[PDB]
Amino acid sequence: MEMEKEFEQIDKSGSWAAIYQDIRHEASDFPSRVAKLPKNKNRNRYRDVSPFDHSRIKLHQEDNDYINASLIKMEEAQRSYILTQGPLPNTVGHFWEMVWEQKSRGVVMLNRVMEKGSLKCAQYWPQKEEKEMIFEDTNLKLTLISEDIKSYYTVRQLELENLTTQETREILHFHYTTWPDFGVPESPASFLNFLFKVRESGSLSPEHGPVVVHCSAGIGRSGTFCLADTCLLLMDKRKDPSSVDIKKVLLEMRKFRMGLIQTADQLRFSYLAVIEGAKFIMGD
Ligand SMILES: O=S1(=O)c2ccccc2[C@@H](O)CN1CCO
Repeated sequence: MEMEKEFEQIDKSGSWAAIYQDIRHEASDFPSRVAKLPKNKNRNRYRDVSPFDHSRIKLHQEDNDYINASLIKMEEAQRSYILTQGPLPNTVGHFWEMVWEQKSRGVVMLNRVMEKGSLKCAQYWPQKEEKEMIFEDTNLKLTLISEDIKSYYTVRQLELENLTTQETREILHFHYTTWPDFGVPESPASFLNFLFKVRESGSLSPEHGPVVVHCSAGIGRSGTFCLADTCLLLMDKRKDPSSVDIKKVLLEMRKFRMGLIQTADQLRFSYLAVIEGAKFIMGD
């Protein structure tokens, strides 16, 4: 059923809460035993948001391999994403270790460091060229190379150095800075513009490791970004775009990380983004 008609039918009937709860009911439940070990309590931002054991990213170290991060592997769409929490004061070195080990080209940040007057993630990248950051626990150096500030997002070029080998890589930081403190954006136009800037960079392409995507918990805004990208890609490669089922794509993605899309308003916003984005994909 053409999702644009499914959309008007749910909107006229005001059933968004009902659709959303049906997804919550059918979603996968897999063990997260590593996340709940007592040694890992200060590596989790939220007690109720954990990576499944089967899909968690492992750090390459014998001490403790744990980070709150999941690999979302979309077989047909041929896309992979790492979804993670906003880094904590004691996990900023783990965060950059993961970007290095997984060969990521891009980091996508969908939150501000402070929202609603509280800290939602650590200040984990340098704000000035001449003040680099050293992560002594993981042996990495991070330098700000350049910054491009736009009305709805900022793009940064960063240099990450493995201090053990003196290899360096360019990482691109895509920072969406205008998601409102409450609710979802009124129009998806600026979110789609941002998505298209990340795609244009190469950060989502198979020649690199998976893109790292985060917000505060790494399930709500982060879920909206990967759901929209995957649905638009499937509309492109398929003979019949109309066969793309957003609810089924979301349930597939929830096999790899719990809780993706946190509210009925985030579900409706995801539909709006895919419907408006398709008017490019289908040749405009
Ligand atoms: O490729 S999907 O994301 C996809 C695409 C279009 C319609 C439905 C679906 C779902 O089955 C989940 N997917 C993989 C498992 O089948």
